[PDB]
Formats: sequence, C-alpha cells, structure tokens
Amino acid sequence: PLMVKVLDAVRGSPAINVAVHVFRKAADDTWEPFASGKTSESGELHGLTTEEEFVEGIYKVEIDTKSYWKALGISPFHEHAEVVFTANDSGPRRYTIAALLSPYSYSTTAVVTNP
Amino acid sequence: PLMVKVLDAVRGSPAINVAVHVFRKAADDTWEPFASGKTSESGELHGLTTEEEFVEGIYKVEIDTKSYWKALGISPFHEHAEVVFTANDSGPRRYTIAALLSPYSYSTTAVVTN
Amino acid sequence: PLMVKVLDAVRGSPAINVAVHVFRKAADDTWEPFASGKTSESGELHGLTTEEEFVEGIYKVEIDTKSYWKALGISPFHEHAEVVFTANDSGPRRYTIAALLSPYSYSTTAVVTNP
Amino acid sequence: PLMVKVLDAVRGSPAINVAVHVFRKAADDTWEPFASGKTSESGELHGLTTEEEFVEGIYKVEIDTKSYWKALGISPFHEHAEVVFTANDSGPRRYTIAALLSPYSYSTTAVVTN
Ligand SMILES: Oc1ccc(/C=C/c2cccc3ccccc23)cc1O
Ligand SMILES: Oc1ccc(/C=C/c2cccc3ccccc23)cc1O
Ligand code: NA
Ligand code: NA
Repeated sequence: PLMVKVLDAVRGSPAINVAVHVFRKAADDTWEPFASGKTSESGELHGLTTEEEFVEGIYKVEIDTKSYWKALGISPFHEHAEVVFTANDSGPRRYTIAALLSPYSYSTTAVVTNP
Repeated sequence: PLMVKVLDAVRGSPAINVAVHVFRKAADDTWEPFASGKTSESGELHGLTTEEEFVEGIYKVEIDTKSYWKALGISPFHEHAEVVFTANDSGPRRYTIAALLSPYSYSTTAVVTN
Repeated sequence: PLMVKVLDAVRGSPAINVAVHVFRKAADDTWEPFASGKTSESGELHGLTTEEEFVEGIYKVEIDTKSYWKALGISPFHEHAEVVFTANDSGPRRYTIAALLSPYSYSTTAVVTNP
Repeated sequence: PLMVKVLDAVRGSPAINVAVHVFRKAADDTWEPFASGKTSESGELHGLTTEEEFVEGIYKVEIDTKSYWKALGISPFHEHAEVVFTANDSGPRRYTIAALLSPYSYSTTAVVTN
C-alpha cells in the first residue's frame, strides 16, 4: 500500500541505497516512527507496511538525499526531501511516492490508486 | 539574502497569497520560527531577513500548498511543501528558494548567487 | 529497449491513453517515423521496438500532451512534449523516457540501463 | 512579451551563456527562425521580440542544453530541450518560458501574466 521510488537526474539511473524514514502524526501531534528502509537496485522500496497497519493519518516520508549525494562526491543543497500527506481518509488506497533528485533540486509526485 | 518564489503549474501563473514560514534549527533540534509572509502578486516573498540575522545554520521553508489549492477548489495531495537546507558562508550569499506547484506534485530548486 | 512512462501531476495518476510517436533522424537529416503507440492503464507504453531494430541514432519521442489535457477539459499551454536524444552510440542500452504532466508544465527524465 | 529563463539544478545557479533559438511555425508546417540569443549572467534572455512581431501562432523555443553540459565536462542525455506552445491573444500577454536543467532531465513551465 506504500511504495517509494527514487531516480537520479544526474546519472539517469535509479537512486540506489537511499535511506527512507516514514513517520505518522500521533494524537499528541508528535511524529512517531512508522517504517523505514533503503531503496533497491531499481530505486524502489517495497514492504514498508500492510493494509492493516496503514490506517488513516498524516504521514511524512523522509528521503535522505544528502547522504546519497555525499556518497557520489557532491555536496548537495538539501538536508533531505520530506513528503507530508493525509492517507486513507476515504478508505484504503495504494500510494507511490516518487522523487527525482539533483544536487540543488528535487521533484516529487504521488500516484494514488484505489484497489 | 533569502527570497522565496512560488509558481502554479496548473494556471501557468505566480502562486499569489501563499503563506510561507521559515524556521531555523535550534540547539535542542527543534524548529524556531525565523520569518514568514505571504507571496506577492509576482509569487515572491522578499524582506524575510537581513545579512546580519541570516547566519550559518539549518533552515526550513514551509509553503502552505494545501490552503492554496483549497482556495482554487482543487483537491491537493500534500499537507505542505517543506524545503530544508544548510546556509553556508563559503557558498554564494543570496539564496532563492523556488517551488513549482501542482495538486499531486511539487518541484523545488535553489538559485545561490553572489 | 525503449519504454515510455507518463504521469499526471493534477490527478495523481498514470496518464492513460496518451499518444506517443517516435522518430529517428535519417541520413538526409529528416525525422523518419520509427514507432508509435498509446499509454496503458498504468501510464506505460511497452513494445515500441526490438534490440535489432533500435540501432544507433538520434531519436525523438513526441508525447501528445495537448490531446490528453483537452480530453480532461483543460486547455493546456504546450502542443506536445518532445524528448530528443542519441541512443545506443556505446552499444545497446535500455531506455525509459518518463514524463510528469501539468497543464502549464512538464518534466522529463531518462533512466538508462546496460543489460 | 517573451522571456526565457534557464536554471541549473546541479550547480544551483542560473544557466549562463546557453544558446536559445525561437521559431514560428509557417503555413507549410516548417519552423521559421524568429529570434535567438544567449542567456545572461542571470540565466535570462530578454529582447527576443516586440508586441507587434509576436502575433498569435505556434512557437518553438529550442535550448542548447547539450553544449551547456559539455562545457561543464558533464555527459548529457538530451540533444536539446524544445518547448512548443500556442500564443493566444485571449490569454495574458507576457510569456516567461522557464527551464530547469539536469544532465538526464529537464523541467519547463510557463508563467503567463498581464
Ligand atoms: O514507476 C514509476 C513511478 C514514478 C516515476 C516518476 C517519474 C518522473 C518523471 C519525470 C519527473 C518526475 C518528477 C518527480 C517524480 C517523478 C518523476 C517513474 C516510474 O518509472
Ligand atoms: O525568477 C525566477 C526564479 C525561479 C524560477 C523557477 C522556475 C522553474 C521552472 C521549471 C521547473 C522548476 C522546478 C522547480 C522550481 C522552479 C522551476 C522562475 C523564475 O522566473
Ligand atoms: Na474519512
Ligand atoms: Na560509438
């Protein structure tokens, strides 16, 4: 129900081994750790959560872009890329959070489908 | 030293009257309010800070994209768009944070000049 | 060896039924029709060409964005989105041409992999 | 009436000294040269045309991205970036064509104002 896809606009490749942290806003308005992982050789991160665990809420997907660029010898502009959204407020959906990275720029889009 | 520019990819226009909040990371790792305003008719927010106040540090620019889309009657995906970066005195000294908005997507770039 | 993926930044969905025309620059410097098709329900267009047919050259991928938006009741800015690139000049590669569409904006990236 | 702005997403800077060619579609469906220049130190190209010359029609803005990346020693994907659009007198009358460049990607938007 939640997938993250990361691409590299400099190399024209998947962004491999990118750390991703997901948080859910708690009743006390704090960010609770929800799930985390690293992108694969295809730039994708699957298996973060289940339909049962991925309840209504406000979620934050943090993509560790700075560590990614530093590993390639680029001192980038951003600390990270954060994507913050309400999920599953009209019932369960499938979410793909996609990011396209450059050293001084990033772009993000969502693909939301109803199973 | 710090300018924010916001554009609308649906209407092909500046994003006018968008709330923007700037925070600086404190020593306790919390976000301290730093500056804020609403974008002009040109989609720009000037006069956020001075060279004296804008010291090295980690800054967050929060753009209230959700209110912007709701005001146009368009269902948006994001709660807001956040841009988090380090200001470095070794780098050039004027920072433009630009954002291009769509209902389910945003893009941001930095233009850093002397 | 050539795949096209198109996403809609307004609806947060694949861009379905988008016409795509591919051209190859001929020896006389004209654009020769090479392949064409329409994006699927996933926003993807597969099966445009084969490793054998997809020789070295300069290729143009034309995505008919204007017809797509008009069908959704939006008068868009661009006539089309064109992606022009040299392919296979260092031997065969796999190319994904991806586009993210808004009425007054588009973004494109390439993912190039070596089988 | 027509301005082109080009930004570099790798260096976080204006894209300086980029060749830009503008064409207008002729009645025989060929691209007629209309205007051209090189981007300034601000990444901008002004003075391409006048209100009198910039009549309704189909225009193409060609940005020589390949030469730009080659000059930086960076291997690029695209031969160039082309932006093709209709100028419409019913719409607002100033057109900014903006492009954000990376070696394997570009993004473009239109800012159309009165
Ligand atoms: O399965 C896929 C899912 C999402 C993307 C995204 C592609 C993209 C293209 C062009 C611009 C972008 C801007 C931001 C995020 C993604 C993009 C690509 C895939 O192959
Ligand atoms: O004075 C200006 C300063 C910044 C921008 C930005 C334009 C842009 C274009 C194309 C893609 C983008 C993606 C993210 C952010 C900005 C963009 C435009 C201006 O006229
Ligand atoms: Na609900
Ligand atoms: Na060769």
